[PDB]
Formats: sequence, structure tokens, C-alpha cells
Amino acid sequence: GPPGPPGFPGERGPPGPPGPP
Amino acid sequence: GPPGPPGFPGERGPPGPPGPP
Amino acid sequence: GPPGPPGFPGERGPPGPPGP
Repeated sequence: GPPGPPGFPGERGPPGPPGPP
Repeated sequence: GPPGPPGFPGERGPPGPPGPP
Repeated sequence: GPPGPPGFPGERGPPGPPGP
């Protein structure tokens, strides 16, 4: 048969690194 | 034939950008 | 039929905290 539907999106990424001084 | 099952979940998103100065 | 393709990537992370 035909392929199933696409899976769900992943979760959100982690916070970025601290900013420069 | 019947369509297949849903796909695997997406991967986690990328890390965020650097914070402000 | 075969399983569907994997999902799309998640949301971009939040910006980082202010620098020193």
C-alpha cells in the first residue's frame, strides 16, 4: 500500500549561549 | 492496499542564537 | 503500506541570556 503520513514535528531546541560581555 | 502508519517523530530543534551583549 | 517519513525538526531554541 501507499506510505503513511509524515510524523509529527520535533520539540523545541535548547536556549542559546550567553551573550558576549 | 491500506496506507501505512504515521512516520517517526521529527528531531529536536536547533539551539537558539547567542544572547544580547 | 510502509510507514510514513520522519517528521520535521522542532522549533528553534530561545535566544541565550544577556552577556556579562
